[PDB]
Amino acid sequence: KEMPQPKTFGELKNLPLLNTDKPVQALMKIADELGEIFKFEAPGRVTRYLSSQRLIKEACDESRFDKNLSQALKFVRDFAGDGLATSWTHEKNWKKAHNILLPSFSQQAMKGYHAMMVDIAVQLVQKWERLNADEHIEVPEDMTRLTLDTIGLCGFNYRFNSFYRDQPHPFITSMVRALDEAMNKLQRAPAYDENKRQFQEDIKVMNDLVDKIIADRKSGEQSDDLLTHMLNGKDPETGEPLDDENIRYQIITFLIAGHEVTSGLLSFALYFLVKNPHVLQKAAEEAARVLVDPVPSYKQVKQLKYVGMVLNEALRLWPTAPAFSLYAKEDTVLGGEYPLEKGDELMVLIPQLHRDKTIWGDDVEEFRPERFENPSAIPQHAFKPFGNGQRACIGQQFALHEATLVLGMMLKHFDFEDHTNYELDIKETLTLKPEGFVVKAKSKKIPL
Amino acid sequence: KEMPQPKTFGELKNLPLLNTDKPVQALMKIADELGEIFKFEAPGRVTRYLSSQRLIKEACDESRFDKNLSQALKFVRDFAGDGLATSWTHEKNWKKAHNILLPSFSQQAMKGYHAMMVDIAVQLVQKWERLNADEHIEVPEDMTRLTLDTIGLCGFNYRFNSFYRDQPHPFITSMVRALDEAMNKLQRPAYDENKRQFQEDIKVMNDLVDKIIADRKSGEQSDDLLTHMLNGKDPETGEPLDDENIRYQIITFLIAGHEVTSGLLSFALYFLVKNPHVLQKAAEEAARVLVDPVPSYKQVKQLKYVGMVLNEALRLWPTAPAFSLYAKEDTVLGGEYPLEKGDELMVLIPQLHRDKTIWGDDVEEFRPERFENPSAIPQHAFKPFGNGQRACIGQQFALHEATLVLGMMLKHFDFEDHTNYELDIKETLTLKPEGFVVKAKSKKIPL
Ligand code: HEM
Ligand code: HEM
Ligand SMILES: *N[C@@H](Cc1ccccc1)C(=O)O
Ligand SMILES: *N[C@@H](Cc1ccccc1)C(=O)O
Ligand SMILES: *N[C@@H](Cc1ccccc1)C(=O)O
Ligand SMILES: *N[C@@H](Cc1ccccc1)C(=O)O
Repeated sequence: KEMPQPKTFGELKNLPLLNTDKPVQALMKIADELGEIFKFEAPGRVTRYLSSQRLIKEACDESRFDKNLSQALKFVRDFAGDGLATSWTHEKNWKKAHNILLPSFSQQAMKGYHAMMVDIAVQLVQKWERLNADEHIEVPEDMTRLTLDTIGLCGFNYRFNSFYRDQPHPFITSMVRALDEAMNKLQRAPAYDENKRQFQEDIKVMNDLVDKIIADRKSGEQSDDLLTHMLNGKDPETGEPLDDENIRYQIITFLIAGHEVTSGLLSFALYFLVKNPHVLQKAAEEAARVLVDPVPSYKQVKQLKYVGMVLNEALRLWPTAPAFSLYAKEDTVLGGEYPLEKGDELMVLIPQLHRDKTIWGDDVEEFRPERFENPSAIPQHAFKPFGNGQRACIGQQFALHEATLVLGMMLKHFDFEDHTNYELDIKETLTLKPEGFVVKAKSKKIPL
Repeated sequence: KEMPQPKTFGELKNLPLLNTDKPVQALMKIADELGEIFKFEAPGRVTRYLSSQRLIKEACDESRFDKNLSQALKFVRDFAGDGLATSWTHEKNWKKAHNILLPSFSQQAMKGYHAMMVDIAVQLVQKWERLNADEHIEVPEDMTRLTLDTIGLCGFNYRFNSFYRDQPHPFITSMVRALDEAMNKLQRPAYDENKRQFQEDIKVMNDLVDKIIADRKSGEQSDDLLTHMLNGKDPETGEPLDDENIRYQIITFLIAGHEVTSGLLSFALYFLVKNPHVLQKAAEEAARVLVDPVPSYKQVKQLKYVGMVLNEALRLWPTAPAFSLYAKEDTVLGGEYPLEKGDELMVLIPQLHRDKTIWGDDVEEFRPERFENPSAIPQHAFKPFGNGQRACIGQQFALHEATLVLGMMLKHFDFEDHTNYELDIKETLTLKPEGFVVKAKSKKIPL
């Protein structure tokens, strides 16, 4: 009944614990000492970090808990607005955009996005086959190039052409810097006057590009992208279409939730593959037996079951969206021993949930894709890499299909060597990525 | 591209080849002569028996192949009904019962069954320590007593009390006889008596099970499969299983439980006493882990090598020796065998597990160390529990029960193959080593 709490720092309480370049991993270490739940206190804020399936399965009860905007999401809201990810459930614009955007994110809608995904996937395979001998691949940098171009091509029919650059796009320079400042606000309290001047200067860069792209599209030209469905799609409930401001926030949202959070999955997947040669060969075998054409089809991607198992296990150990927030709708008791008042907040520490030994056994730290041989064997609310309930990831099928195609083509065309014996170092922005992860790719000389 | 086929018998085609008391072993011998695939033809039926991991990994593609009811499963359906094992994937009651029964068969649900499994496991250990000198154990008969009592106690809180009997329960008297008739119809006024007895055997099973369902509905609750089915509702449709289907699930769980699982223990003990080094390695682990008079659920999960012994025994002699599949659409198998929509396939599991390209040249050797790393095992090479969504739902149940009991057996007894048993596999719908007997000299470790 008495909830533990980590070390305090006087008037700042537990806030200095977040003053670190790896906060998610720090909360994971705190969870190992304190267990399934611990109270976290800051000046003006209190939250409870959940780590066990026993309690998270209760927090996922939508009749008792709703999505809360964490302090990180409130800072992203300053440029993501009332987009799908940074809006409240009770706000009119969430349910409106949710109803309009569900058909464009279905598994059957991935058939229309497949050709543009293959476009960017071919550019990645061609870059790696044009490398010289002893040259290495910067894995997270190249995965971000692919993911960002994929969502740009599939979402707005816009080509960032990341494979033609070493310096990033002027849009994401402002974006990644706005995400950095938003994360740096997490552990605060004239000195930061420059930060604020740069923050609004970075917000205007994102708004002007998207609003110009929206105004340019509105030629009347159609396409198979997210952009067309938002100009002509109407919410069945209210009958209304999204206004011009909201569509801008959705595009910014899809670009953030697109590029490196999805690429982190590919980077972690490739890392765990080259660290487990048995799994690598088994996944490479499936890529060769299934992808029999120079260009993979939509059906062939769906046949890569073991590649999806590899992607699901990489999401287990290192989910790139490492947590989400919930608040109590009413007075309730959590786990029969932790009474919660209305409005009290919860945190779902996803990497810890996926390390519940009572769910996955003693071998939680091993990269074993065979845990996902049969999805019905996994308990309820034990695997939550994409959120929960109606507030779950709407682009889950987008990210999984894109990652399955690219990983299958990567395993089909290249042998991969961990030439540096990479020591895992997880860089923490708002997401997780293996910093400095490099590999060598000996081509298999299979043409496209 | 041209598919081989064994010898034919005129208008009967290959059917007389099945007129034998060991058809699975006979089909295994045909695979050794004909290879990874051969056509099998009967009047009104044709199927293709797959034997290699190369082709079976394709047959396991659920987007291209679905579970088919083999001619044996069609005959079992006359009393197993639309239960989980004898229903088609498209029948509404399969997915309905599948959704309702998945949580009750989870690995976390084995914690609730553990105490009742230890109850029957202790009765087995006490019977064996109460034997007199020079008395031997009838291994498959005693393993069947344990597995039948386990599923009855864990599934319906009913005690068959098999260790208090010499003649089996009247329910399974009709059940084993109905399985005999169902298998003998496969290779068959002359049989008029069989049908009269067959309907008499079905009525005995239906009336008994329906009485237990009506008796439970006392209002009493429990941690058994029966309670999970009376109060559980399918999340998809919102509906609960009706009473006729619940009867079929209980009949299903009684068949698919005891004698398929008891074969695993009998084969496991056989392979243990034929390989004393493996026997000693597993007996050492049982002593190293089971430090309590009663094993806990946590301790069973730590019997890693015992599980390898159980997995290797399932490799050589899987007790559910095959399953059936049909092509959902026109497809090509292996790039050389074109199949039309609806064409049937057979997965000869004991042959699949003897693929030298997967397990090496020592396929016939009992090496439990093959399963040290499941990621080292190729895809769809080890299929003792079926495939995909139609896989064994009691997989958990059977492995935990067999690991607990086998661990207690190795901890409490030294085992001697006093007759130097010659393996003789009796074939009903499953496989078991007939006449396998051993001596168990107790270690005098109390409970
Ligand atoms: C590996 C890839 C991804 C992971 C692990 C992931 C994870 C998540 C998680 C955990 C949430 C819940 C956030 C919360 O509850 O506060 C979420 C929501 C969301 N994600 Fe993703 N995501 C991924 C890729 C994508 C992609 C490709 C898109 C493309 C548009 C996307 C767009 C969104 C949106 C719009 C939401 C908010 C949905 C709503 O609340 O209505 N994400 N994601
Ligand atoms: C050594 C023990 C066991 C083995 C080798 C085994 C094997 C199998 C196999 C191969 C199948 C697939 C049948 C097919 O595809 O046509 C299956 C299905 C099934 N088994 Fe088992 N089994 C065992 C124990 C059990 C136990 C203890 C139960 C307890 C209820 C059980 C219940 C079932 C059920 C209900 C199905 C049908 C599942 C479905 O299709 O939805 N089995 N089993
Ligand atoms: N996103 C999680 C973890 C986190 C804590 C502190 C800084 C960054 C990320 C949360 O907000 O609690
Ligand atoms: N990830 C958490 C971290 C945090 C906790 C408490 C105060 C500030 C930040 C979050 O999203 O807020
Ligand atoms: N269950 C297998 C093997 C078998 C063949 C003939 C009679 C009994 C069992 C199958 O049905 O093909
Ligand atoms: N076990 C098989 C045996 C069989 C195959 C082909 C024709 C007749 C019988 C089965 O259950 O069908």
